[PDB]
Amino acid sequence: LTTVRDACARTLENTARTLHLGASGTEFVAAFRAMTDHWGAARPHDLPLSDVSPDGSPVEYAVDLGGLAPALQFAMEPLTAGVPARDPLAARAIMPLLAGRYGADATRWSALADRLLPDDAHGPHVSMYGAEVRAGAPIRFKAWFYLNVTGPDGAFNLLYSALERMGTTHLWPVVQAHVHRAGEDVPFLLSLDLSDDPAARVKVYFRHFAADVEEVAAVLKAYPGFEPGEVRAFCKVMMGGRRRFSDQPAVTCVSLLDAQTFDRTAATLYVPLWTYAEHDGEVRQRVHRTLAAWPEALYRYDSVLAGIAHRGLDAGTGIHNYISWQPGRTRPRMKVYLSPEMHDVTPPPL
Repeated sequence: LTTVRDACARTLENTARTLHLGASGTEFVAAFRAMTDHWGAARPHDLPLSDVSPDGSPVEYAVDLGGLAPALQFAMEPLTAGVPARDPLAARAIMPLLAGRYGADATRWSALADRLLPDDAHGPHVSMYGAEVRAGAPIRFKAWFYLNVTGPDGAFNLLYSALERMGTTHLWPVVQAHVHRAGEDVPFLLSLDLSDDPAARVKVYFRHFAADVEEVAAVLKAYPGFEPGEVRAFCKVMMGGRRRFSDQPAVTCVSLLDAQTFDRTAATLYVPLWTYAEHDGEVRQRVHRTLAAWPEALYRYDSVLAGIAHRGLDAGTGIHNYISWQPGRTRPRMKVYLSPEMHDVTPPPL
């Protein structure tokens, strides 16, 4: 009888406690509640299926795999029981809430929302929001917009128009340079850090459809730190030795300003995990291989996973959604993105 908003808040709270986030964790859970209060008393079966997780869960949890002071993050979808996910009302309410209660910056959001959050979106989803926190640091909020709201062939037009509205068309060459597999490398999400602070970024997510690992390693080789050998190795290990993204595509995220400057790293590679393995136990084995040099990162990973999984890992896939890879100062930064399997049900035998 537990509601979605309470179930997710409890999972987030337990994960925060596992990561020893302290007071920062408590305030983070309160921000999650602020953002998901509007889900009402809905149970899982009352909400529309969400785009946040491939299994339709309306929340996804992500944790840093390495480093002291791990970050914890969530993404969610504004949703209302009985209302299609593409309806923009819930998403339009999140920004004034974050601006008013947390001092989030709405100026870039407001410049984009009229066109990217329209009343009659073409695609099935129109908005996600998220937050992240580390112990002792302020919570950072973000929004994702869909580049398909005017149909499939409008993503580049919509993206260029968004940069124009934000006064950053000087960033467009970053997008063009990331354009290798024309037609196959496609921007499909735009994210905004909802801060004014100097670190806030606009990011573009690209899909690499029908690519093998070497080709993906070429798109990324242009970004500092993306050593093709290390990138290929990460993909091959996390895909169980597969050399090509057969069905589910590779995804990259490009921080436009950081790709144009020098001091910050500007791209992130996302490897999908639920279709290239027999079950989440095999995915876990690949993470342990990948993190073998850091037994503490693995203990942390296992602790977070155990608090989010509620069935045996070997039963199938659906808990691990993605693992991401970014170059770091001394070591790569990896994150794991996990689903609560909100909608799964197991009836008794007939």
